[PDB]
Amino acid sequence: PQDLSEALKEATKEVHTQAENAEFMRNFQKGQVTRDGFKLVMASLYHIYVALEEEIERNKESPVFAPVYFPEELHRKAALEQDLAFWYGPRWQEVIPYTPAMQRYVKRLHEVGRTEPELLVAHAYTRYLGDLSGGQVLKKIAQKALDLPSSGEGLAFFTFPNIASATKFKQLYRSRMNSLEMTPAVRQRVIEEAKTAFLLNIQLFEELQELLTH
Amino acid sequence: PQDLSEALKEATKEVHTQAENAEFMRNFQKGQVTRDGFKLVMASLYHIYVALEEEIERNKESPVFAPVYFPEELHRKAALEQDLAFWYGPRWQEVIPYTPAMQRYVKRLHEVGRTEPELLVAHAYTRYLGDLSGGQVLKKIAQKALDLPSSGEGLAFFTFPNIASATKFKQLYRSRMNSLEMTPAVRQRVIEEAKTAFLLNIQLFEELQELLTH
Repeated sequence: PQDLSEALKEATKEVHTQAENAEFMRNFQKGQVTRDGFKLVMASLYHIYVALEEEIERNKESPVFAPVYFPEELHRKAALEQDLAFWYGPRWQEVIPYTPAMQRYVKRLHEVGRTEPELLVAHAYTRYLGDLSGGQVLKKIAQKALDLPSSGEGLAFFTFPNIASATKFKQLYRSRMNSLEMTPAVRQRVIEEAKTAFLLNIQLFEELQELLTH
Repeated sequence: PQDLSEALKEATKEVHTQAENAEFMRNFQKGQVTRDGFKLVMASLYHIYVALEEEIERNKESPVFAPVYFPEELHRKAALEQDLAFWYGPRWQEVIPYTPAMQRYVKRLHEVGRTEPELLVAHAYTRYLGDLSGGQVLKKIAQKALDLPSSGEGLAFFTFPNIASATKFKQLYRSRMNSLEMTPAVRQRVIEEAKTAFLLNIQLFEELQELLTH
C-alpha cells in the first residue's frame, strides 16, 4: 500500500485481531463485562489519553504531527475526568489504579512524544480512530451489561461531541495522514510504532484480566 | 464588608433571591421541568460558558483575573458539548437555539472581556461558584424528573470532576478573589457587574418560561 493510512490498516491487521482475540476483550464483546472490569478499562484510558494528549500538545506545531492535529474533535481527557468522577467518586484521583501495564503504555507515549515525535501519529491513529470506530459497539454492550442507573454520566468517553459524522471525519483524518511527508525509513518506523501500540494494549488487557481473577 | 468575596455575596443577596423565584427556576425546584425546558437551559449554558470561557482565556495573563484562573477545576464548555450531543444529537451544534436572552448575556460577557476585563471576575464568580454550589441538588432533580435512558450521558455539566471538595475549592477561590488588587472605583463596578450578572440570568429565565408556555 502506497498511502500511509492504507499501509497502517494492512500492516496492523494481525495485531488488531490479536487485540480482538484477547480474553478480556473477547469477554467484553460477548457482553461478559463487570463493573470492576469496566472501571479498570476507564482508568486505563484516562492515563493513556492524559499522556498522549500531553505529547500531542507538545508537538502540535511540528510539521511531523501538525497535519493530524484535531484537539476539539478528538480530545478525550476531559470526558474521562467526568466519567471517572462517576465510577470512582469525587476522590477518584486519589483511588484510581495505575498499574505497571498502564505505566508501560504511558512511558512509551512520552518517549515517542519527546524523542521521536515523528512517531506520535502512530499512537494518535491507533487510539483515536480505534476508539472512534468501535466506539458505539462497545458502548451499547457496556450499558446493557453494566445495567447503569440514569444519572446521565459514566460514558461520555464514548461520545465525541465535536464530530458530526464519524465516517466523514474518519476520511478527513486519513487524508491528513497521507499528507504527512516522510522518509520511507520513518514511514516504516511509524508502521512499526503502530504495531507496538496494539501490543501495549494487548498486554494491558492481559494484565487487567489477571487482576480481576483472584 | 472589606473582603471582595463577602461584598459580592452580600450585594447580590436580593437579585439572587429574585433569581430563585423566577417562575422557571422556581418550578425546576419543585422537580417540574420537561426535556424541552431542560434542553433550553443546557443550550443557554453552552452559549454563556463558551463566551465566558473564551474571554477568560483572552485575559488569563492579566493581574485582574490570573489570581482566580482555575482552568482545569472549573471549565464547563467540554462538559456541555458532551451533554448537548446527547440531548440534540451529532448535529446539535447546527440546531441548538440561540435566543435574544441568550445573546444579551453572551454580549455583555464579550463586552467585559474586551473593554473592562477587570470585571470578568464578577461573571466567573457568579457562574462557577453558583453552578458548583447548586449543581448537585439540581442534578438529583433532573434525574428524577427527566427519566433518562441508562446510557450514561447528558448531565456531565452537573459534575466538576477536577474538584474533590466543593467546600475546600470555594475557600481557595474566595481567598484568590480577595488577593485581587483593584482601585475603589473598579471594586465598585465589580460589585455592580455581579448584580448585572444575576439579572442577565433572571432575564433568561423569564424568556425561557415564555417560550414554554406562550
